[PDB]
Amino acid sequence: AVALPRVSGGHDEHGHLEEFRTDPIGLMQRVRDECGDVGTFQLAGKQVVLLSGSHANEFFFRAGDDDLDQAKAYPFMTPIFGEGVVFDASPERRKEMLHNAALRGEQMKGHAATIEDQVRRMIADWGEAGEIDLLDFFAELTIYTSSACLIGKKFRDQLDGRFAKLYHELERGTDPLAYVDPYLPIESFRRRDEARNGLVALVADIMNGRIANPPTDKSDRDMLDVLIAVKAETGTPRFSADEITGMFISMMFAGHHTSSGTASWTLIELMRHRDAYAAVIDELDELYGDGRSVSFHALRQIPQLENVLKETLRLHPPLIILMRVAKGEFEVQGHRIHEGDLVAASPAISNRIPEDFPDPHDFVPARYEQPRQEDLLNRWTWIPFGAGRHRCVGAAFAIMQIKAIFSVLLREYEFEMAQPPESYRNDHSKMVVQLAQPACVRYRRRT
Ligand code: HEM
Ligand SMILES: OC(Cn1cncn1)(Cn1cncn1)c1ccc(F)cc1F
Repeated sequence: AVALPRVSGGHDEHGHLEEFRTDPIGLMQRVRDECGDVGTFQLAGKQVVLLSGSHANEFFFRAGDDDLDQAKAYPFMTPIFGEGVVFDASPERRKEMLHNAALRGEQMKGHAATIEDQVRRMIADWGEAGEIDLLDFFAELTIYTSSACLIGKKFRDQLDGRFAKLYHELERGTDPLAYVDPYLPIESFRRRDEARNGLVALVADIMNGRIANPPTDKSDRDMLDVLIAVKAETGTPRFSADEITGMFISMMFAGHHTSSGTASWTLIELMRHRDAYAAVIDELDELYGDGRSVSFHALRQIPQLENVLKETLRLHPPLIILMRVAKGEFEVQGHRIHEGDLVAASPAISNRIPEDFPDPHDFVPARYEQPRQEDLLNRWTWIPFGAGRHRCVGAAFAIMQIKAIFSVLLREYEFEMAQPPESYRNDHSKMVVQLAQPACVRYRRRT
């Protein structure tokens, strides 16, 4: 059996795993530099076939589910999701876990208004001036937007900062060792299980409260009210607090850390490039000069802000690696992929291929304007949202959310970096990328 190209290093206890934890991007870049479109690296006991370049990526995203499986490519997601969603009906995968029902187009306008309200509640006590930490702020804000939009305003209204803190701990229990076993006796895996337990308790607390004093309107009952009333065969409540919480956690995940970090970086890039920031301000002031609401404009064109978003997403994709499990043997550029092999594509690396994106390390929102339109011409390499079969179905909502949040923030306050521009960075120590702290920013009301 012929060996596939293998990148240098990887002599630590778990091969390349250790380096993947400290510098996954640098590692993946060295794979392409040394190996080309098809290279590999060892992740503990599993070999990862990393595909880069337009041709290999295409094969990767167009592959059928019968060929490249996404189902077991993220073992680190198993302990978070927990016992399969509340409804046992075949693969609820993305169907229920991330039902497009939530992001349905009929409710889109509604969501924008919900998002507007969440931002205002979040900056309600800002006053004329002060400071914030982007991770704390955006991580909390997105817990509110995701819960209010994906579950119900009623439910969100009963949440506070504690839910965000614990949910964060949940997200941090995704160390790469999860590819060895997501249940190893790791400290972060223990803190993860303890966090999930804390979440179940907060929900159980809410369930009780709602049972002691139900709604004075059989109209204002949310999803939780419904699940609480579901009775088993003998009259007993059918769902426990753990079951309900596990489903709520599963649904919110999709609307949390990817939006959270993306909101943080969008602002960061705006501050780093005051000219783009100035263009966005002008555009928003002029655009909202028609008197229409944020729920109106978030669902419509805001070009400058959108190109700043697309560029933020190219340089800082939330998911730096995408995974699949090969369910058969395939040939890609003369290299053989075997059943069981882990197959990956990297938005982090692909989004910066020099030949596809002139000056890949520069912030150039113009890339997406009339001329170049580099996102649409590099359909297999511009991949912040993935591509093909598993293309992010929440893209439209994610973008609407960014338009909504910044339509409120940039028109009410001005932002300045409170630390060196280069000090802002991501923590890539976990499979779930998070913005690193400190990430301090100053604000002052606009005149
Ligand atoms: C700007 C923030 C977001 C980014 C960068 C992002 C990125 C991505 C990426 C790269 C994938 C591909 C995963 C893979 O190929 O294995 C994906 C998939 C997905 N995303 Fe997002 N996403 C974002 C927001 C959202 C939101 C807000 C939702 C809905 C709550 C959502 C729902 C989904 C779903 C359901 C999939 C699975 C698609 C499939 O497997 O067919 N995403 N996303
Ligand atoms: O793709 C994710 C899972 N994931 C893989 N690597 C890191 N996180 C995240 N995500 C992507 N967009 C939004 N959330 C996902 C996909 C579908 C889903 F229903 C939940 C879920 F967490």
